[PDB]
Amino acid sequence: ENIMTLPKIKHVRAWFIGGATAEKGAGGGDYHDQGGNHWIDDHIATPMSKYRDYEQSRQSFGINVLGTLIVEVEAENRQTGFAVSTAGEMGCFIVEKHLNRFIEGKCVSDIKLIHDQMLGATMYYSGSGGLVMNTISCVDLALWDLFGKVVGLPVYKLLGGAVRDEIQFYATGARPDLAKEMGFIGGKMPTHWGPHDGDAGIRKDAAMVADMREKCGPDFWLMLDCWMSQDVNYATKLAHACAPFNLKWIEECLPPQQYEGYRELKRNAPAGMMVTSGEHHGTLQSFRTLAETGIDIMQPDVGWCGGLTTLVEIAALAKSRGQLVVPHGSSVYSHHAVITFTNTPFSEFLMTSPDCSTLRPQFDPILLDEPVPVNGRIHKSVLDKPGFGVELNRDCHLKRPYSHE
Amino acid sequence: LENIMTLPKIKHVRAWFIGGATAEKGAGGGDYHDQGGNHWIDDHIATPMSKYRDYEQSRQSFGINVLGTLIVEVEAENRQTGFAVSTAGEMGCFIVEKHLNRFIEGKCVSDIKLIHDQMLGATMYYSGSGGLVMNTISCVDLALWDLFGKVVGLPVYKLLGGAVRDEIQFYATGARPDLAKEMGFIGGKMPTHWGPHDGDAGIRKDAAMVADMREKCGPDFWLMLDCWMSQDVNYATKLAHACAPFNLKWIEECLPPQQYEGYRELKRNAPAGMMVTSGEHHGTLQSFRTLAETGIDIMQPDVGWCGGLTTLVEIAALAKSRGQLVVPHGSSVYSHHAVITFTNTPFSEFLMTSPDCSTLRPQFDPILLDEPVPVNGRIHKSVLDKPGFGVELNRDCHLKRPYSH
Amino acid sequence: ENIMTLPKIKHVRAWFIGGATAEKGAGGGDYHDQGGNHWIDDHIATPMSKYRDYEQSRQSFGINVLGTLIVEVEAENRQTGFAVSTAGEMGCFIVEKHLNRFIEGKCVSDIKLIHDQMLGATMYYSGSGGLVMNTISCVDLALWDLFGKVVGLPVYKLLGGAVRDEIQFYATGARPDLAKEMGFIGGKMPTHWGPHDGDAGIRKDAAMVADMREKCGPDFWLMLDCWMSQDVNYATKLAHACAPFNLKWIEECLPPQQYEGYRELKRNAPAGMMVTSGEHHGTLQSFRTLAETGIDIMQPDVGWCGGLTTLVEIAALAKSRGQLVVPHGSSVYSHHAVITFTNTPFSEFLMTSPDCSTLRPQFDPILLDEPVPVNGRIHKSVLDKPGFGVELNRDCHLKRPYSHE
Amino acid sequence: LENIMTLPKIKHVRAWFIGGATAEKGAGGGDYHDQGGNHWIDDHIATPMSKYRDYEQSRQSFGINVLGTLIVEVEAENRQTGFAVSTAGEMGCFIVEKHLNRFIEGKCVSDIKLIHDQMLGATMYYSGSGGLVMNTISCVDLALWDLFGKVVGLPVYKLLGGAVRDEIQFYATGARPDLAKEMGFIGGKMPTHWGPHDGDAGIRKDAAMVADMREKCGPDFWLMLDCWMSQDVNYATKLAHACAPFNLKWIEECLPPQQYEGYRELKRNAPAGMMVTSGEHHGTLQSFRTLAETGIDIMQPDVGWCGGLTTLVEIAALAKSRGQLVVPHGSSVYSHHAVITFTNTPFSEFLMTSPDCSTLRPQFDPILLDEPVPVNGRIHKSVLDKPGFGVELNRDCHLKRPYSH
Ligand code: NA
Ligand code: NA
Ligand code: NA
Ligand code: NA
Repeated sequence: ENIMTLPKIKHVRAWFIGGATAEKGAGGGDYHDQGGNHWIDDHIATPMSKYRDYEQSRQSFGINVLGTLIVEVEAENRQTGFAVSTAGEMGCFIVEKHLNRFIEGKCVSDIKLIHDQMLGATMYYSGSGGLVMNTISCVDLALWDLFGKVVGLPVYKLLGGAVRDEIQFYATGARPDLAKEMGFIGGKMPTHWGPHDGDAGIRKDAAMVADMREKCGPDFWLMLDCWMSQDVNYATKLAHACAPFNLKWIEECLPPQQYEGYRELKRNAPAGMMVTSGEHHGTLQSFRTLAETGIDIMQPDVGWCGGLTTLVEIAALAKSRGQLVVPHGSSVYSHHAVITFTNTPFSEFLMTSPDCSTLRPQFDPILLDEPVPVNGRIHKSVLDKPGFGVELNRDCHLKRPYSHE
Repeated sequence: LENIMTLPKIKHVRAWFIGGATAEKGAGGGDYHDQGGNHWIDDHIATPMSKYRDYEQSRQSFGINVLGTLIVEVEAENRQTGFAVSTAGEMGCFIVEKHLNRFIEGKCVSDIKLIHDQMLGATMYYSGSGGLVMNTISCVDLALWDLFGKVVGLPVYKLLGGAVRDEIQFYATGARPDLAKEMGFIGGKMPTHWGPHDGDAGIRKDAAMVADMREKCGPDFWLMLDCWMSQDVNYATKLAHACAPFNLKWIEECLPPQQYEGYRELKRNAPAGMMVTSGEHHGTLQSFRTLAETGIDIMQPDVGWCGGLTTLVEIAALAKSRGQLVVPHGSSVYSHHAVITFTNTPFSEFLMTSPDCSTLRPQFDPILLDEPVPVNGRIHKSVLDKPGFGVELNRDCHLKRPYSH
Repeated sequence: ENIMTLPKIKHVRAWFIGGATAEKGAGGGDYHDQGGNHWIDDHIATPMSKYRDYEQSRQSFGINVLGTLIVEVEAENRQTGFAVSTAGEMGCFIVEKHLNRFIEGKCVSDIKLIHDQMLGATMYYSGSGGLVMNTISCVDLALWDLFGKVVGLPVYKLLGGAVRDEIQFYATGARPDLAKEMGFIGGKMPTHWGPHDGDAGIRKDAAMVADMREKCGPDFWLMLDCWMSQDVNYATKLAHACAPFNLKWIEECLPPQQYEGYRELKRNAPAGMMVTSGEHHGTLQSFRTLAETGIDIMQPDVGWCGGLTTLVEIAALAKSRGQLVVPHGSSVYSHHAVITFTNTPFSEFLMTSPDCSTLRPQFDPILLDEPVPVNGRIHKSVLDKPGFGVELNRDCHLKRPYSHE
Repeated sequence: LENIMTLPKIKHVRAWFIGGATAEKGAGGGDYHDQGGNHWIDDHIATPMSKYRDYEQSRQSFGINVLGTLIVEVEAENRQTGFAVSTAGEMGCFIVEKHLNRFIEGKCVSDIKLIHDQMLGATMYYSGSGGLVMNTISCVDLALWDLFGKVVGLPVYKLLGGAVRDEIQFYATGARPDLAKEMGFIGGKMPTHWGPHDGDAGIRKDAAMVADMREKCGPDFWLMLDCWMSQDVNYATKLAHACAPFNLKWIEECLPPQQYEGYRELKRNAPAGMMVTSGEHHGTLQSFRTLAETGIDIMQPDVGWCGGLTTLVEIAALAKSRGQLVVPHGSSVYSHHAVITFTNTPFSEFLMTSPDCSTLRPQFDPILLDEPVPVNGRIHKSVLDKPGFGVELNRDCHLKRPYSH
């Protein structure tokens, strides 16, 4: 009846790769930090694509300026845990100059305490989400990684265990037809035109969906991701133009503050067609507001909504409402969470392959031993390693802009 | 890097009872109301039955003690066991040994959430969403957390992401708040003795009773009323307003648990700043969503009644999403290892098992060996620093095994 | 002007047949306590069918563990009444160890008093429905049976008389086409696939409906029973996929706690198509909540919602709203009620025949002289016997696990 | 087993009146307001007409006594009769003898609900849902229950499922509550004498009048105000708040019965814990649904006005479903045999037919032979233990038969 003995945390450190102060196209934790000729930068509709200079490329307006934050927590026994997110150099500042004070000297089991202190202390400048929240998440995930690594358990077991033997995935990218051949259950395509394109824009994105429906058959799901680029009327028209092809859902039509627009969009959705959002929302209380709009599925990003600790709360909010939660695809950081969620029957795999024809690891190259779906699935046994089961690729050129103590 | 801890499968589940109608009455243990003569807990307490002359003086008389204590023990293949107790007794053993065993045996000790979902899904046709069948499910869920914490060598509070406070502070429930202040509790909750059929006299008596404790206890020590489902909206509103001058902090469970619409109206009519609370008899996370939506200030599930620790953690996230507190019905260690991790449970309940509320008789006395009690109305996290829920089963109690399999 | 003299109740006794502690497939009061090769166990969608081990058979997850409760009340003149429900051995415990105290020594006319005492006294563990409520119902029905048997009147006459000369039935089972040939007005089929089956599942259950529509013509009703197995989005899609075949209603799509989901499902239903539920709800106050969701028809089970005394209140709640009530089919216990309800224009007959080709009595074999519809109807004259007009088949092997006094 | 009681058919229905504009004024009986000179019931009572100088002092002056008493008697083929009385007189006999007879004659004595539905369906084009035609229907429905109880040899209260209390306690309605306390009543309800046209003086007078009775009656004896449809929301709110300091329990019928929206607002503006009640002039169960939905605390149908005992039992279930009380307008035995069976009617009304409220003159004096009166503000169930509604018709009264058929 002798309790396992636990170390205190000795050090936290932060590095970054890519972003505006290192090397363009570093990939890793910042999905959009890619090179030339990538589907993910191919005329994707956004709040800026209405501007001729920023229509063809999201990189051009700066989708890639942040790069990847890496947070590593070191216990007094020299065991480490870490995690990666989008924030880069500014995230380093926050961790090294502010948050380190709540982290260092706590018990490795003090995760929810540190998470609470981190939210309480940054509330005056975090704005609910975005950069600061991504940084908090990255710290939360490192803490879980360390705690599992010290205990010798996968995070999914610390959470109360898998509720299914494998995760099934849909794939996000320009090639649902190729994804069907790889064994995925569905494909989510980006929209390429926006409100300023009017009926032509609706015609083109609907024709894209109609084409893939013909290529993929009736049972493979199709979805559109709209990345905050629309307004209520354009989204309504687009959803109705795609209804004949059984589009499963239409995602992130509006900027995240537009809760009232989401409520109106869901009311106007075609019967049976779901409306989703959440990947840019942050904090449990924001997801309360989002859920009450009546959207079918919230899609938090673990690396952005506040971390694993927040994600688990969001899952319970959804469950309380008899609804699914389907987190954005965040490799192992989402895998260990969703395989324990009875109300996450499937998950997302984002194509980082430039032409969506191969299975590049999602956070390539920053994670060593990073799993990829095989036949559209990741077996729970693949996740049976301590923490989130990966190691940091120290061959990437990690920059340390700040230090402390 | 490291290979995981190897975890055993679950080999056996077994169920026993003590007390209740088919054994020795007054056993105590998991059923708080399985007590002897002259207990404050049976002293003319207002109930849905107290309108009847024959059932007015005693709750025991209408049968509040018929069920007794259910004990569930789960045994891993490596011979380690975990256990828990709740109110369900003999019928509880039937549900465990003849139904739920099929979902428990042969699973991993980490498959807690999986088993939980299977128990809810398989009993949905007979569970009524709360009460006896839910108590049984809850008791199994707690046994599983116990066993898992014991196999791992960690207190459940650490597997949940750790304490967010170094100790738990307690208010005390029973007839002597004046005395509880002397034992160091932060407040005291009294039962009501009169009901709607007692009219204005009932209100005057119970309010007088509170006026007296404010006087004896000073202005800062909390006073509350527990109404055990015994009122209607009008009577409850009259009471709350009659008690407002004494700064009564909350008024608890005025209505039967189905009366959601009535709680909404009661909350709307409550004196400014006085809380209306409920939840001890609710079960299932979805019932708690409907509860939370009535606008009541505090939900109060019993961990061993609401569905288990797995459900309690969900109810906590639901309340936290709404910016509200969650304050479980005092369930000894089963609550302690939870509430110590909840940012939104700033205090907890100790329910007086002492006949005259003068002593710190343990919450689940005599069934739990080494059961912590509030030391100066506080319980420090070090006390909780033992594997699982940190207690042992008292096998000197006369455990009966009505069923096997 | 000399009033009929009435006996007091002398004894109540409880037996069970079937369930986990007697013989598999006992049938009788537990509809699902059947053998192998039965339509009613044929890949029926449920909250558990998402689990590969519990997909093909409801028996496999334990739909049949309870078996049949029999409650017999004996008056001091030695006249008996009785009734049957689903609860078995645990129901015996409740009746023999708890409820007997409110029952024994009352007047045979004291039905609503005993019913109130039974609800008031079990409120702390009944959870609103399910097992405990089924047991209360069984006692309520026995009391009505005895009272009518003593007076020498059918229950339907004690209630204020028939409002129609016969009851017309739809049939529930896998063969609406066979039911049409037997003279029923409609057939309600179970769904076989659930949310985890996606578009394929919708395609298959809709094709089942389309096939029967072709076989049965336009005026014979078709309905689907979904037995708590869906979520809002899947139910919406299924209802719209069946609208072209004029599906009359879609029943029990959601678990009974999901009132808010019912409200959203009814809003999204195809024009003219009804959404129904209620067979797993218990207590008058639960049916208030259910009615206010806007569902078209509540479908209480007399043996489960609290008894005849509660059923009659539910009928009035429906009537107050200008709506029908259509109780689940519970043989004579529903017949004597619904033939007096102006707002129950038709009733349900459940096929206990394994292949739905013959008219086995619904509670076969526990009831002697149990009527069956002839040409889809039961003439009121068939019900013109005292109480509920049947006798207990004492040749079944009734077990008495408990006794008292 | 047993052959049923053989029941006769209904052979004749016959209708008589006394009192009212076409006979001897001041007859009393079923019409409570058919009284002589100097009655408290006609003493400057506030009404919708009292704003007019000519109709201010007397209700008799505007014609509250024009209708008189309707008597319906139903005769079975075995020569047994049952009867009831209500307010409708001569026009009432026209409706019975020239319309409703066709639904009554030739039915079974048990066909109560059937006849009831037929009477509502057939008069829907001229009934206005309350008032005169509803009174007539109600009187027939009561005659049928009477006749049935008499043929069977049971009090109606036993056919309804029996008493849920051994006696009925009563508050008294009239000008001398101080005196009613002395007769043992649990409270007293006073009429208002002034109306909106009297402004602040009106309020001061009626409030003063209540301040005086609190003083004379002590704090525990209930005080209430009846406003007989005579106010508007603003005047009613001013009154309630002027009476709050005297713990006035409820304020009754402030508004004409159509003003549902106004009752909703009045209830919203009422002092905390003070009830707002209504319903005496409502008719049809659907009107009561709309009433209940305004949020008023207590609905108060008159049994002989609201549609009959059949409707009253429905209104009771509606209130009970909402967790609320139902307290009929005192209708002597017609209410007593109902309310004694309603869990949600914990007290009843005795309306003073005594000119100066000093004596226990019977409610329907002189038309009912052996009419019970509260013995010490209570009426025991043994008093009710006679067949049907337990009274006889006073044929010494000068019964007129305006119509036959
Ligand atoms: Na997205
Ligand atoms: Na409580
Ligand atoms: Na059903
Ligand atoms: Na009145």
